[PDB]
Amino acid sequence: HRRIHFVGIGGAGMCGIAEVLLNLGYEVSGSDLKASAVTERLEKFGAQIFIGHQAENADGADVLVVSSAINRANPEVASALERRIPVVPRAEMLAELMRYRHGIAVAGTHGKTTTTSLIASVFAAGGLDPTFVIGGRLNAAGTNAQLGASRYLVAEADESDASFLHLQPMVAVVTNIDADHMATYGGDFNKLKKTFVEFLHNLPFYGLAVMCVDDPVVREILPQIARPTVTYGLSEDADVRAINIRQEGMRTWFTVLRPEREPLDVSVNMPGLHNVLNSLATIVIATDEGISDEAIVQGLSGFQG
Amino acid sequence: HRRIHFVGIGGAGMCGIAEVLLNLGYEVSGSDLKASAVTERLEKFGAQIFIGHQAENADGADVLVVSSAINRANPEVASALERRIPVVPRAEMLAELMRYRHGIAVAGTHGKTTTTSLIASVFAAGGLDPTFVIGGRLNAAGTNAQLGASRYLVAEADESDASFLHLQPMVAVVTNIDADHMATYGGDFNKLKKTFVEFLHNLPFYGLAVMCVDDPVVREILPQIARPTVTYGLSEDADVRAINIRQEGMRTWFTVLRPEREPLDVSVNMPGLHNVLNSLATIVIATDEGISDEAIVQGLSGFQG
Ligand SMILES: Cc1sc2nc(CSc3ncccc3C(=O)O)nc(N)c2c1C
Ligand SMILES: Cc1sc2nc(CSc3ncccc3C(=O)O)nc(N)c2c1C
Ligand SMILES: Cc1sc2nc(CSc3ncccc3C(=O)O)nc(N)c2c1C
Ligand SMILES: Cc1sc2nc(CSc3ncccc3C(=O)O)nc(N)c2c1C
Ligand SMILES: [Cl-]
Ligand SMILES: [Cl-]
Repeated sequence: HRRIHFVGIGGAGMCGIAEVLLNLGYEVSGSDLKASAVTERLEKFGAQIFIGHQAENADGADVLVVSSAINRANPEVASALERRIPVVPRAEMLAELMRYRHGIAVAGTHGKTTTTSLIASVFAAGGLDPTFVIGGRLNAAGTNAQLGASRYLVAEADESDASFLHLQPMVAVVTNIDADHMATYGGDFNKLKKTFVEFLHNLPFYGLAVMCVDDPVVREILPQIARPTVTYGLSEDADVRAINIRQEGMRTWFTVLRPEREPLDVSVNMPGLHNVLNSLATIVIATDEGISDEAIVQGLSGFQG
Repeated sequence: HRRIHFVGIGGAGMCGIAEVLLNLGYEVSGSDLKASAVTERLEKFGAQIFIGHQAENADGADVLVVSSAINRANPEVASALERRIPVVPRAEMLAELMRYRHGIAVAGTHGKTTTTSLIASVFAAGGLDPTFVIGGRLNAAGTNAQLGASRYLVAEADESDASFLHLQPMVAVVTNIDADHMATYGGDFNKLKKTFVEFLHNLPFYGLAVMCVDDPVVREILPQIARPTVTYGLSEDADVRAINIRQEGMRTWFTVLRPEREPLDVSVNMPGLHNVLNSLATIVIATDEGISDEAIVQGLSGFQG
């Protein structure tokens, strides 16, 4: 049994992580400069809150989590370093949460956010109230529970993030592989691709890689993935395809083909083939997890944007 | 629920992996060219054994495991590739086993084997009958159970192995970091060191890094490990130290100092300060796991070599 201490626990990227760790049964302390509604919610849920930073606050902690809005001069951080308490950046603790849950990592250079929201919206329609991560922030749409209560944790996987390769998902999506973040990889696009292969191999052999074969780069690395995979796209050779794409208003309709299933007519309130692809990835994941066709349709058509 | 198929299941590096997966509840099939006692033991334990390689054997498998003693021309492998069944090398399935167990990964360029044996010998003295991996082979000293029955899985972590960075231990040792395998890292010793840092960061924040600070390279990367660590060595600043090293026969005696513990007198039937260091790493791990001083002494003094 361990105690995590958050430096700046009221920060908006930190509060959610604290509430999940409370939900997992850890002792959670935290320091902030201003008491707020957030720090009182955390206290109502079991967290020990301190106001103002002073080295005593870090006493007893087995780990420190520090935002990027903290200085090494901060007394608690300095005390932790002197006592050899490990100090972990906000983003790494966030990625670790996936080890305690059925993690669905949504990777890809673009469309991570929309695909994560669509997944959460479908799972919610199937009664699963999943916790999901968008832009470093934990949410659970209309949850009446603590963050993390669901079995399911759906998260953006950013290839530019230091923790990209420390995610431990059960399921991983790759929407596409662009060159926006070659900088993170010494400016070499081929090293960027090798990183997506390494990421998909953090999947266990019972896991699932959901791959957009409409991206030539994804199709290129596909033979390297020694994990169960399901492909999607408009490509006639994808496992899960969209056909008869049509419009009635700002609502896109299409028909999804799935192996050993009857064609399903869906609609999403979003334009452009890239959001059809984001729907297809969601349909692939929701179908693997066993969610009904009715919840898939309701989840997709309800999402606003 | 999944079925794993082993190509060459009688192979000595493969049989142990098959028996662990049986113990974890998976369906396990396997093909070999000769029936042997090994293949009958696997069948007694639940495995479907086929003799001679033919594509039908791979039917129904959700994954294939293939040794290095197989050809891509092998019909089962070829059938799996055509049907898109993932094909996994023996060494990767072996590293995955650690995800199902309380994994203790023994890394370091030298002394992995002796330290793994010492750990297993101490845990056995404490009644834990651990499964352990030496040279790619699963053992459980005098077990009366299937491989994998123990909660504990103790394994060598070879920095030259492709799966080094896909181990998911609860505890990791690093005995030392030499330059024997720079070849694996493009011949750059500094890239070799960065790999040990990345490896230790596959530890969860509740895990433990057991680090030999008598190696200057280990001491160099220590400030980079944002995980709980315990250090060992003769260095006067190590957490767990050996002192009053003495001899009576081919048996080395010494006294172990531990934080907030009384000094413990141990002995090991092995010469040289490097096997004192291997004992210290074992004592660190056995002390973390809560094993009694009596089992530690009995485990260490009983080990032969
Ligand atoms: C700002 C935006 S929106 C957007 N949407 C797409 C969609 S690509 C695509 N769509 C559908 C089917 C196949 C493919 C493919 O060729 O793989 N691509 C982009 N590059 C962008 C950018 C730069
Ligand atoms: C197969 C597919 S789908 C797809 N969708 C996008 C979307 S890009 C984008 N979207 C939304 C907002 C901004 C941007 C941007 O570019 O700033 N990009 C791609 N490269 C692909 C590929 C290869
Ligand atoms: C064939 C062998 S046996 C052996 N044993 C040691 C031991 S090193 C050592 N021992 C004790 C305390 C500190 C240290 C240290 O200086 O970290 N080092 C080696 N290089 C070898 C080789 C090449
Ligand atoms: C702190 C320590 S302990 C230690 N122990 C060894 C052992 S090397 C070795 N052992 C056994 C058999 C062969 C060999 C070999 O070298 O072939 N090497 C080291 N570099 C260290 C360090 C830096
Ligand atoms: Cl640190
Ligand atoms: Cl493969």
